[PDB]
Amino acid sequence: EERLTISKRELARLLKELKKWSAPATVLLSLYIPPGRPLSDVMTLLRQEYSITDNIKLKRTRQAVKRALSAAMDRLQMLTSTPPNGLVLFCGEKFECFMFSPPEPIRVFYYRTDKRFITDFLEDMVEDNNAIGIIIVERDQATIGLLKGARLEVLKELEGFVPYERIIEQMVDEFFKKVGEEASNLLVPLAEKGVLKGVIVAGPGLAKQEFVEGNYLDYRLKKILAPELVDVAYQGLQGLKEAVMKAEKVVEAQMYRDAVNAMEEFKLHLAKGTGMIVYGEKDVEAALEMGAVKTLLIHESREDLEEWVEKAKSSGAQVIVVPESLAEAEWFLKTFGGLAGILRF
Repeated sequence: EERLTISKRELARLLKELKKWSAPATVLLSLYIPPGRPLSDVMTLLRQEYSITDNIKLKRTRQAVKRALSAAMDRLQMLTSTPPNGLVLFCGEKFECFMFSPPEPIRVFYYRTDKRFITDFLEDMVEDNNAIGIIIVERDQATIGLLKGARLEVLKELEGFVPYERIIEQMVDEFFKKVGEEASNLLVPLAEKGVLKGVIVAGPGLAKQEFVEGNYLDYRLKKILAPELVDVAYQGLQGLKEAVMKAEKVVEAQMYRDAVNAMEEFKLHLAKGTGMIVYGEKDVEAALEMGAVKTLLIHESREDLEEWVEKAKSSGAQVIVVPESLAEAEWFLKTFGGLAGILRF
């Protein structure tokens, strides 16, 4: 029935709580059913899986799976045919059987028992297609990173040995192929899912130009290379940040630059005893009340996060959510309880 369908807005809410689920043994059921797939087929498959469970030497575990399997069968015998976007079920133990139709049509049947729910397919359509890949390249060292909204992370770091120029050239060549392969394995699936919109290549000196001109980078990634190479001095998280801040022509990076610029502006006011900031709940409240706040900075680990968002909607304040991964995030949370405002007066 079409009544089972939920939006991307509800899917994500649910996702935050599905992601919470865990178990010692592989006893949490995940089940995705495409529209093309008759429920009688699924029913036979679950029934087979049910007989197979006797193979589980281990009382509690064996029981656990049977119970979840039965719950899913119960659920399916409530329906006549799969909804138009398919069905997904998660069941297990505190026992529950989540069942719904996703905003997006699923196409690949999937069944699994694990120590957690498999949310894979669902996160991909709850997910803004706004990811940027970043490759920092040096002759003998590299960093591969990923930016989504304000979240920046290191995916992989690599090193090579590189002490006439012939042997050394060949050595650098080998390292660039390793970097190229590593980057491609990490980024190409993202690009294929449509999630990856671009790739920044950065680094000190000439190596990044050499890297880009050669065959190292898969053509799917080459296609969406940001036009301009970015000069950056460092590797690791630090170099990734620098490349993102300096890639001013990439639009998908603005949300991150906004968060960083806001944090720096906030700190500059602090450092210069300017009085152009507010902190402490009572103060932030009163500042908001008279429309005195231009930007509200809120650490994402605050439980009252959304309340301050509402309050900032009206009060006419821009909200910057500070991710836990932001460099100053922990300092911000420790010294200001993860709540502060920059004032317009």
